[PDB]
Amino acid sequence: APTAPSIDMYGSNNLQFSKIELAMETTSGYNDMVKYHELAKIKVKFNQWSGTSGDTYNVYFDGVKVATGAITGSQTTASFEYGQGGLYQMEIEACDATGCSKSAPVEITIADTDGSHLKPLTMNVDPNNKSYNTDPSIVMGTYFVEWGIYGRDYTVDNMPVDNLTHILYGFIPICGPNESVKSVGGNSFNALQTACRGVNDYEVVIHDPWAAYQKSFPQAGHEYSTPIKGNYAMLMALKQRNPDLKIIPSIGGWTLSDPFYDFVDKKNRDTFVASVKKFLKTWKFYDGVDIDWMFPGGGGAAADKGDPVNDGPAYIALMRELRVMLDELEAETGRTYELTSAIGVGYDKIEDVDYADAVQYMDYIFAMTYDFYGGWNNVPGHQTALYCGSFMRPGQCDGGGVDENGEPYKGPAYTADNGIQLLLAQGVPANKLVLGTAMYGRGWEGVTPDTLTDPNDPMTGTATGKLKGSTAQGVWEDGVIDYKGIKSFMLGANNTGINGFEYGYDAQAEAPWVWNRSTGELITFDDHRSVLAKGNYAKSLGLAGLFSWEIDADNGDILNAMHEGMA
Ligand SMILES: CC(=O)N[C@@H]1[C@@H](O)[C@H](O[C@@H]2O[C@H](CO)[C@@H](O[C@@H]3O[C@H](CO)[C@@H](O[C@@H]4O[C@H](CO)[C@@H](O[C@@H]5O[C@H](CO)[C@@H](O[C@@H]6O[C@H](CO)[C@@H](O)[C@H](O)[C@H]6NC(C)=O)[C@H](O)[C@H]5NC(C)=O)[C@H](O)[C@H]4NC(C)=O)[C@H](O)[C@H]3NC(C)=O)[C@H](O)[C@H]2NC(C)=O)[C@@H](CO)O[C@H]1O
Repeated sequence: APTAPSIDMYGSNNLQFSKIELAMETTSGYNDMVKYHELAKIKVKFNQWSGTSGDTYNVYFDGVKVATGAITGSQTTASFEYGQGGLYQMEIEACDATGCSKSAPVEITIADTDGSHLKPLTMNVDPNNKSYNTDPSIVMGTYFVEWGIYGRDYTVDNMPVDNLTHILYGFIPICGPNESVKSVGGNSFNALQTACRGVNDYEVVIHDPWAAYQKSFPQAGHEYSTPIKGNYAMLMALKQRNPDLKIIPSIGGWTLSDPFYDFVDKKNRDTFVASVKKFLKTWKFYDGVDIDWMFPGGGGAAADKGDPVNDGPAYIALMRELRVMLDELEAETGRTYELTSAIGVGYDKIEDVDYADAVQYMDYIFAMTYDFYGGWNNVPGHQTALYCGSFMRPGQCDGGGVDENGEPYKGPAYTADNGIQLLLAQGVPANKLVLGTAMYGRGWEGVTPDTLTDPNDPMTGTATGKLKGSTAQGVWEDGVIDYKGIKSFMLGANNTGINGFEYGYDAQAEAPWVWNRSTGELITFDDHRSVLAKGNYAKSLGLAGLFSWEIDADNGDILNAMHEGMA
């Protein structure tokens, strides 16, 4: 019977260990900042200053032996490796020929990126978000944006998680050609160059490591010694609260799509696919991958890129190859991984891909049924309408008609139904299509009554420019405004219209607007009525469900209407 081991807390790093090393006080290349280990190196020191020390020690985690070795004096260091994250009751046992003596149990922490070491996240959700009993098989998705923690002041704990099945995290960049990033400003290109130092072209990185894993959030109990912080640690804690929730990294987006055009070369796809596998092993809270390429065939941020012959086949091959890779992860982990993509729904984007071929490898297509009209020009229209609006010309809807100059339309009008129908026409199953809802408006100014051909329809007018305003009103970029801003500053309590704005609805299109006759300010968006129509439409067609961009811009009204529409 030797003296029972006494744990040296200071010599054992306060029993805090981690499978991941993350730089917290510096910024450099991704591979320099992030180091993942399949096995955590555990080092525990114990003391036996009185009595006999014995010959042998045994280390137990919840009664199960994880280590053993020799005792050669009053003080002993137990060094071993362990690969499962979590919290364990550790006891250390000292043995000789006459018996064994155990230490009192103490908790050891082994951090991993599945959040297994973390307590479920405490939520701080706007109570305007209601509770629903929506069928869990129905997709209810949204995008959470990395940069939303700054000016937008929208954090992971703000998300109405119980009203979501899928959280898509925007955006993960790909190292390589990224000239489109420069349009963002705010030093975004430089930040990407820094992340990509020591990273091969066509491999993924984290754009903003401060937001991702460095920033200390007090609502998540982050402190100096916390091995993982930022959005990622909060998403890990969220997975602990909501284990059935799917959190998926979205690769690309409008400004980060440039590298995709080089996927015509399989070697570049190979590099990318391998990088994603590494990324999903490193960040275990993620449940698959979302590919947001805008767009195969061109028409995206980079005017000089797009290959209508080869992009579609590359996209299909990418999905096939990603699915093979995800199958490997499934075999290695016993988990189920999802493969998704957000796609343009303009006829001229859909036609460049055989989605029937692509979708056989995929769980969901997030149909981006918004941005049909906007401040990029001075032509008003419904940005996210289900159907063709009253403002449209004879035969414009189907595309068989003629425009103002007598020129034929080149394809069906930009509407949600036109896009969905085109996808179904390719042979895409309805139950893999997710319909897009807008949590923001697009807007113009100078659409004054004198510009209108139909005096009661501002969609028949002409603009002088983009909607302007302050970030207080949800205008983060000219021509774009948060739904919650529209509600607070244009709609008011009961859609009455405030501050010079009147409310209108196109029952043919299923699309709302607000219009200020004096300023000519006009905003197209989704509201309770239009979202109800989208939900009713989705269940009628047997679609997979609904998704939205972006949750920080909602006040609860849009996601509520999403659930009520699917009820
Ligand atoms: C039918 C048809 O074909 N119509 C065409 C139409 O499609 C075209 O318009 C484009 O449509 C597509 C959809 O098909 C849009 O792309 C998708 O939809 C959403 C919403 O539109 C996209 O969301 C944008 O995402 C970008 C990133 O890609 C966001 O950019 C961010 O901007 C903010 C500033 O607001 C930056 O914040 C700064 O961040 C730094 C830190 O980095 C911080 O320090 C600063 O404080 C902070 N500043 C501020 C002011 O907050 C941020 O860095 C940056 N992020 C990045 C990574 O670049 C942008 O805000 C989002 N816009 C809106 C609106 O929310 C999304 O990319 C994409 N979704 C998916 C799922 O992929 C596309 O946006 C749209 N383009 C345009 C130009 O509007 C049009 C025009 O070509 O043609 C029609 O024919």
